[PDB]
Amino acid sequence: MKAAVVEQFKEPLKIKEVEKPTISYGEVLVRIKACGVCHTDLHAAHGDWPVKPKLPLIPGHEGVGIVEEVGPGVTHLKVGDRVGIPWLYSACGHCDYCLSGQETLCEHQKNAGYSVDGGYAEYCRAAADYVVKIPDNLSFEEAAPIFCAGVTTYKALKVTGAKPGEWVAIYGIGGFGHVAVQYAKAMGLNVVAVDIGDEKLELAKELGADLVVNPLKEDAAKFMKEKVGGVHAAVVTAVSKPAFQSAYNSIRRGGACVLVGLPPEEMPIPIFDTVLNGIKIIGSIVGTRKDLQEALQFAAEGKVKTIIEVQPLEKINEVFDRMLKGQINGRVVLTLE
Amino acid sequence: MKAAVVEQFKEPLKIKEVEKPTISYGEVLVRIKACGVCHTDLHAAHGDWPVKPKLPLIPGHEGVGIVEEVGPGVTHLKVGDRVGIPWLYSACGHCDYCLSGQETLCEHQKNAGYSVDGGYAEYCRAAADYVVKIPDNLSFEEAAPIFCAGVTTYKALKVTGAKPGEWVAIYGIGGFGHVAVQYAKAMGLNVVAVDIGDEKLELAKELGADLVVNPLKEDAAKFMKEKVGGVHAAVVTAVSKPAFQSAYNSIRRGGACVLVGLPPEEMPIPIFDTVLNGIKIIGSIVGTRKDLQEALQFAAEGKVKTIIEVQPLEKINEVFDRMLKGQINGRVVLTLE
Amino acid sequence: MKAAVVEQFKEPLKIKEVEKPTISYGEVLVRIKACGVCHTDLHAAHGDWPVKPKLPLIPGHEGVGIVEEVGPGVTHLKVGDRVGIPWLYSACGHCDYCLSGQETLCEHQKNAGYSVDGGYAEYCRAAADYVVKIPDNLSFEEAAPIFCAGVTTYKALKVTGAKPGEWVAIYGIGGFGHVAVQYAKAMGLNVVAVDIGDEKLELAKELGADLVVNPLKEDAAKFMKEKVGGVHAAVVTAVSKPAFQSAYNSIRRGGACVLVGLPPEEMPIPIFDTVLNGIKIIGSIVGTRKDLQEALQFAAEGKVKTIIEVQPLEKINEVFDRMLKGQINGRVVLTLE
Amino acid sequence: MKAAVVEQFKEPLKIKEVEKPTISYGEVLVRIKACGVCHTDLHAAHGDWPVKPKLPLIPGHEGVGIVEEVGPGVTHLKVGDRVGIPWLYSACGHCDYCLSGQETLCEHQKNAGYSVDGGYAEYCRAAADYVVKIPDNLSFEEAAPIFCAGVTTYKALKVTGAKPGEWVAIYGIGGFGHVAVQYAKAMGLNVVAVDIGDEKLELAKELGADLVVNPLKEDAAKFMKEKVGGVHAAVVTAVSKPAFQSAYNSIRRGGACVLVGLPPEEMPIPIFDTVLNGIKIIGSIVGTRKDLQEALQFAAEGKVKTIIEVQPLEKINEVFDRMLKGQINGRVVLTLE
Ligand SMILES: [Zn+2]
Ligand SMILES: [Zn+2]
Ligand SMILES: [Zn+2]
Ligand SMILES: [Zn+2]
Ligand SMILES: [Zn+2]
Ligand SMILES: [Zn+2]
Ligand SMILES: [Zn+2]
Ligand SMILES: [Zn+2]
Repeated sequence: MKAAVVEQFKEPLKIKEVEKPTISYGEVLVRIKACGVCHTDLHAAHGDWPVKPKLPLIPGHEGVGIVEEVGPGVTHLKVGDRVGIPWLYSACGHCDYCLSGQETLCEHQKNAGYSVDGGYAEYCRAAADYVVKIPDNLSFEEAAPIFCAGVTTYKALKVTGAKPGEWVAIYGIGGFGHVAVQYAKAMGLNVVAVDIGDEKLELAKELGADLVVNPLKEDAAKFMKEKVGGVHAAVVTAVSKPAFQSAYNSIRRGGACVLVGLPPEEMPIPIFDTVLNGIKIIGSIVGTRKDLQEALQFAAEGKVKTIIEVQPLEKINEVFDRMLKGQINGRVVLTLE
Repeated sequence: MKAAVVEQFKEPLKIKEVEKPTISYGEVLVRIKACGVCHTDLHAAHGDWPVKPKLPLIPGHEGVGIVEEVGPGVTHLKVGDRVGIPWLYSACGHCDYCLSGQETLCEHQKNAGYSVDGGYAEYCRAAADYVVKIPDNLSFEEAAPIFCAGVTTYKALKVTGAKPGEWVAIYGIGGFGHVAVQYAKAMGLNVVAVDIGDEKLELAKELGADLVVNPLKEDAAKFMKEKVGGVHAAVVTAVSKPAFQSAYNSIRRGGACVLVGLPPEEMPIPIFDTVLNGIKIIGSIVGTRKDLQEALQFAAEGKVKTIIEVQPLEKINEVFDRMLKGQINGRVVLTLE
Repeated sequence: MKAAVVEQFKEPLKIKEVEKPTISYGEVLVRIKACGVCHTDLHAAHGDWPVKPKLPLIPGHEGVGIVEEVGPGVTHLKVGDRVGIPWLYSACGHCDYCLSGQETLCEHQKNAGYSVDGGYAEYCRAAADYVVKIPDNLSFEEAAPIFCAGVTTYKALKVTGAKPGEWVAIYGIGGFGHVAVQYAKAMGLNVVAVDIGDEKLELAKELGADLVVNPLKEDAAKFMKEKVGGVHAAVVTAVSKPAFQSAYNSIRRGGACVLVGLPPEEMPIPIFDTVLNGIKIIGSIVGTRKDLQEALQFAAEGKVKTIIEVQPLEKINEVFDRMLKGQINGRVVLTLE
Repeated sequence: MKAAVVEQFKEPLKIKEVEKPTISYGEVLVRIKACGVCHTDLHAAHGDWPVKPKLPLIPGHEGVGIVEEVGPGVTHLKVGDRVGIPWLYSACGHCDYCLSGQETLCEHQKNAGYSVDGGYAEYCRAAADYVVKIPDNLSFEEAAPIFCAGVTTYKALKVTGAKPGEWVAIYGIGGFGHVAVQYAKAMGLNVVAVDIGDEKLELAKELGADLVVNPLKEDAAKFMKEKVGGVHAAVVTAVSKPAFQSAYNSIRRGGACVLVGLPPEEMPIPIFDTVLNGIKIIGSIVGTRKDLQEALQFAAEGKVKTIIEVQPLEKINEVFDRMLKGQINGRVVLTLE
């Protein structure tokens, strides 16, 4: 089978033939139809995160395809089921986190396409209990990104705890923001899109966003004041010092600021105002199998559609390239068939 | 009527005769029997907060006493009712915050002994709807610190989400700290007291604290760890960057780190861990009229007692010196009879 | 001023001149532009409920209109503010219910057009803290059913716990039913409309409802099995024994069955299944001042429109006649100008 | 090995030597040290519940003992661990219920000592992922009842949603009731014990209960009114027509009635009053693995202790004799060593 191996950090990826994995108990082998690409893959190749991966490594925590074989004793999935292998490759199922509904946080979790081989290959071995069925009415192309940025974003929106009728501010109408907006709408919310790019605010608006501001150009929080009483919550999709300061100020008292990005730097946050106004700052990323079942169904119903550009496995290095100069419109799925 | 009065900032106050206030509609006239003192009264005195008070000012948002006359309109209180006047002097009662359970954040709120004359005097004019009744079984001197330290700490504990069985770390065993521990135990929780004085830790243990550490010499997070598996939550009662930092690291994944102090500067949270481990950082101060009633009732049942020292009004300045010098263990309550 | 007046029970009401009421401290005087009618106004008329009203009485708790004078004390309202007088005429605003978010349950509540004169007259005296403002963008005739049907149904939907994506069954597509469906949709929900008239089911479908059943020629519970896997919840808007048993059986395990009707008799629940499957049976009526504000805002944004028929005061008895005969489709709103 | 086999319904159980079971993948073999008996077991003998068991059957869903062998692939349990096999023998792990945290409700669940052999034998095959470790500081004797009576009751208490400070009424200080009281105390609550026998009301008070009342002698609901203000919730441990009516009436408006009984009959509830007071009626039984770990730990800390009478396997039929007569005080554990 063919794959895209990261042999050495920061080095271009090899598109070589590799040994096609074997499967023992409780596993499935999956023939990969597509696999979405996001910044996380790139950081895996560059090797520049506290915990770094084991080389060589096939990336892809957004791989989706067909269950080709089912190892001894797996019963809840049949050959030929349409299926996806999300970031949470496996978790213990036994610790407290797992028994709460926070398997996403399990200390002994293995991560797809980072600590084990993932979706940048023709085939992928997966943990049967931990793969998720893609519903019929939803294409492989479309589903792939629902596995990262869909759930990440959807779950974030559940986490804001904003309820139908209330207002969320989405910060950054890129690959997260652009799908956030649709989820927030499908979730009963009124949206404020916030972005430096006048064309992204245009997109967000076709996408359902109720109000746009461009935080240049004028004052974003003073506009959300202003206007809508200040938003109930904000989702930050490109967390940076000024992105956060904005979200923070625009949120009404008691509001939540949910941070979904993964930047290297430490913040800071005002303590006085946070205490005086009981502001909530919360990290969230990916989400539960159930979160994903739920996020996938919204897409399955037309309520959210991702802006994809298809590419083949071999153009991967060009796509990281591109990604690193920040020239990617939403998300890049890789075709394998 | 005599009062402690703030004439100029950073200047000794003047115990002196002033005008005994007149009452209008929905107001009551309270004869102060005792008033609590905390750092907040002092920051008023020094006038060093972003929104400074207007001089002259009688401080005290921890005053309790007897209702001497009802204003017209008020029908829910009678002459002789033992009552208190919280930091939350008044709220509009109509804004959205007021119709959630969030009067504490009302944009129109007035603050006792800050934006209006408070409890450092023989009498106080108060908004009837906003006074909280003291249970019969609890004395004036005991009740008074429950009006700030009690509610603030109790509320903080509720906001943590922590359920009977779970673990909290209380950071700093001072005025808030030592009452925080008692509320924690009364609420089903298991407690790790954390402080730099081994004396405070000894006091914590007396108050029910399950486990102590001091933090210089190890290392709280890792003790805590090691050990209870990391606490479900932390309440930080004196926020220095090192306290908040340890608080942050001791908290297990999914955990809530409730901030309760009001220091001037900003403190930096590491975005990457905050997102990855689903951390919550939350500000909280004081509480609802109902929060307070609940806070008060635990004390009535003898499940939390404050460490009070009683000084007469005339000694207020002497007490601010010992405050600046950091010498007050527990809480000082002013007497007025 | 003129009014429809209940002089003796079960007798036709007399349209006649009466005293235009005078206002004291904290009240306002509203000039009624329109007032909704519901079964509850008729149960007052017939005096057949456990706690009967004192005669003579002006019914109507869906009265909306212009504020014509502000009582002394009231500061949050001005003359010409378009306002409504909900069933919750007033509460003590001090008890525990009132300081949760449960004013709806206050032991001292007074009810509009039941314990005190209400909306069936040119003027009405109301408790200022308790009138709810009507959005600018919404007319009197539309607003008025939102003051009973809207909140009761919207709240009811919230109380079910059902989150965006999940399924509810709205049982009975009448005055409540047809507004329930619209709220349900605006709230992110998927809706199974259930009624005996195939006509109502067509109406439901126009209103946004995803699936209908009759039951009553199919099995409804089994339809819902089947289908959607059983609904997360049911709001039962006309509680007859059969509707309840059907509702109860259609709900999936863990489910909530929210009751909203007020029939005289008792309905039996199967203790053994209720425990085994963790079912919840919950009563809900009307809602908070804040509940209504939210209910009202959905209508302002055009997401729920009530089907109204307008009649002048003089035609009231003709409308109670059509009410008993069960002929009123949707809601009737009385005009007074 | 020897077991207590239900060969024919209602017929006395045969203590007979039977085939020691074998274990495959994902399973464990357990040597039973003890096994609690309760009403459920008896209803498996008598065969008188909607879904009846397959015969022969070895009852016991409170069996606790030692992991004698681990089947291929299990990794969390190790040979020699102390362990228990609760009512929920197994569930699918993949349906919605399972992924909410409602495995208790899974349509595909097997039940121990009912739909498969459980604890009334010397040995018991079990689903590795579904057994729970008994904490070290807790005897097999003490733990056995925590596996059914403990959780059912602990969980019930979480479900009431009552919080530290509030009041719950435990109805029936028998087998469940007597441990409920301790749990509610441990959970921060204030308890009202309600029982016909002064016997039990004395026991309850030793066990921590704040107030008692015999529904003889006098009005239970009016006493609770009265007094405490009406309880926030009631757990009903012996559901009967008049028990339930009492709990119902004593609950304050907004309160919850958690039913924990398994009586054969239907049971009227008032609809009018339920709606008007937003009352909640909720079935609950057993609970999650995590619910059970938590319930076990309270006992481990000496916060709840079960009143046990030990008996060997042979007197099992003597125990059902007394039980059907209702002369058992607390719970009967069977010894197997
Ligand atoms: Zn990704
Ligand atoms: Zn785990
Ligand atoms: Zn204070
Ligand atoms: Zn306000
Ligand atoms: Zn009505
Ligand atoms: Zn009240
Ligand atoms: Zn049992
Ligand atoms: Zn299941």
